[PDB]
Amino acid sequence: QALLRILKETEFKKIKVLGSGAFGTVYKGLWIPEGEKVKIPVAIKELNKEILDEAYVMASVDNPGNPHVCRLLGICLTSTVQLITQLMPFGCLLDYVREHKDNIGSQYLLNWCVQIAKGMNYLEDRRLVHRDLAARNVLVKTPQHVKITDFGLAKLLGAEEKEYHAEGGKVPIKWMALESILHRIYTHQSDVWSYGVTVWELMTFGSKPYDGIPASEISSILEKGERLPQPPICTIDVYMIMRKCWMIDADSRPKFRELIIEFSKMARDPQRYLVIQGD
Amino acid sequence: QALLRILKETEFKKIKVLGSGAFGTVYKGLWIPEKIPVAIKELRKANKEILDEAYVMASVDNPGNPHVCRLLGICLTSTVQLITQLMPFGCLLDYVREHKDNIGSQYLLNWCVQIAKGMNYLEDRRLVHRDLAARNVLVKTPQHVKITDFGLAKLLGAEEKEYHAEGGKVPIKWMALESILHRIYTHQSDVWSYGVTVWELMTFGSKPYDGIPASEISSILEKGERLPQPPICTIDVYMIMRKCWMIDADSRPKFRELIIEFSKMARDPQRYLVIQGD
Ligand SMILES: *CCC(=O)Nc1cc(Nc2ncc(C(=O)OC(C)C)c(-c3cn(C)c4ccccc34)n2)c(OC)cc1N(C)CCN(C)C
Ligand SMILES: *CCC(=O)Nc1cc(Nc2ncc(C(=O)OC(C)C)c(-c3cn(C)c4ccccc34)n2)c(OC)cc1N(C)CCN(C)C
Repeated sequence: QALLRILKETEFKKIKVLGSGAFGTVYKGLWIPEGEKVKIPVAIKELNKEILDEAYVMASVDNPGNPHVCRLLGICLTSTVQLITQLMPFGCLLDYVREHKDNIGSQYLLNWCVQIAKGMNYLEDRRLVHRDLAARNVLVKTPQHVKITDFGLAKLLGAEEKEYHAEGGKVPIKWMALESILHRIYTHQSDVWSYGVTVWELMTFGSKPYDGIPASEISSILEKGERLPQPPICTIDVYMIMRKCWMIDADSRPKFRELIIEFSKMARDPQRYLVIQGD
Repeated sequence: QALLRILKETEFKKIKVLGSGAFGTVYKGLWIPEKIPVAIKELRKANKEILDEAYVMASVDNPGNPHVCRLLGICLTSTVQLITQLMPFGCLLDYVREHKDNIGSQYLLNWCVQIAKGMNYLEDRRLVHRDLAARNVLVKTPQHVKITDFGLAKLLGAEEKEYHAEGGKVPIKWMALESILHRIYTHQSDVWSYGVTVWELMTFGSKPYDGIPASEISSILEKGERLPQPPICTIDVYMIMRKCWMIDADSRPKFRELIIEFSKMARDPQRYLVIQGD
């Protein structure tokens, strides 16, 4: 059962903004849980029922949870409902690879790939479809430990549902499976597609997929059989997995469970699968 | 609207290097169509950026403004070269260092008017410079200065109000707080930079936050510390700069207000700037 802890607005403080958009504002804050004497660094999101949906989804997958998925800590009931979450202090992986591009060994890159798969596999075990997997939404607790984040679009599938039919826009395209782009169908297999783009982002140390290409042409370009180029550091074995994730046939794409295994093999001998200058 | 002139590379030669770095190399040059002194930028991703810089310079060329360096055209060769007008006296950052002791307040405040006039034209043209600084203001005559270096400039779409960066590299000590924290950029973020630039002119070319590393500036600013009042500045002048450095972007002066204010001060230079020898 989904069980949301309600926090009092006197329990926690916003220290500073981390990011903002029309998705709302995310602050770093500190939280003293009532009846404890310690400060907990936390992230706080505020802007309406979308936020409650988000909270519900996060709490549905809380038990028994996974170390590679961000946990909801609770919610607060002000004018606007606020999401209180764990804080990943090193920021998103997108920005981390761009900033430390020249220090990132092959061990770390394949390690992140495994964790992301581990996290998404758990989500799938819990019948959750994320719908917004990307490197911007993989956050760094420590360089050695990353976590999937941003459940704003995430959906839970019922017992006899295999897909989710979406209604409307507000979806990032260059990360979307073709059948999501054309039919607004989303499944575990569509999240696999996104996982491919994500690994791509990591392997290019944070290049913008389909750069310069307008979003209006992507379904066209993908239908014609164009995909993201092989990253320089990637042996052909690595780039093959990515390519599998972008197959037209959803069921032909790898399953997160396989991805865990495959990347675990590679991470067990990283210099054999990625060629990075300085390893 | 925007037009790009392509010029015959064989019509000119690089006479000497004016300066260079990781941004590429600028030379003095001479264009002989069929003699015009010119300045020439080339480099060693980077190739796309120099075309972006050309596009942006071309996008604001008509009608242009006297206080904005115009793109004359591009040359093709192995790599794209940007041909600009040449400012024969160099950047203002240097000029106020090398003439510390012989600058009428009339000149100093005039330059602040012209800088603002150029920035306001850019703003009308929906361009955010992103790199305003004393180094990026060049002197054509003592009476004529121009904004330069569109290496980072960005245009806004008809219903965009801000530009969101990909991080990269940026001059932190000239940047608005919302640019350091959230890497947002607006005309009002340029107003911050203008503040710092005027600061550098008033201090005859001092290094802003000289000594502090760049990693610690956003803290100083968050706390509410700013650059010190310069010796030659009355309080009216310093108040102007300080308004540029306000946390609330929409509470900074607009370039149109800076033109008005500094023109007023220019009409009576000694009242606003105390300079020994005037
Ligand atoms: C890529 C930008 C980024 O993520 N930047 C960033 C992020 C964070 N930490 C953090 N920790 C948790 C959460 C989270 O799960 O928030 C829930 C929704 C309340 C977030 C976060 C989630 N979303 C959707 C965000 C959007 C924008 C910004 C953050 C989030 N973020 C920190 O913690 C210190 C810093 C940080 N930095 C410093 C900004 C850019 N650097 C990467 C350079
Ligand atoms: C402070 C450095 C400086 O600007 N020095 C300098 C500048 C110039 N003239 C000049 N004229 C035009 C341009 C220009 O618009 O170049 C475009 C991008 C092609 C430039 C110039 C532009 N950038 C970005 C530069 C970077 C470094 C150097 C110059 C530019 N510069 C001249 O022409 C006389 C001389 C000059 N001096 C010789 C260098 C130092 N003295 C001022 C002390």
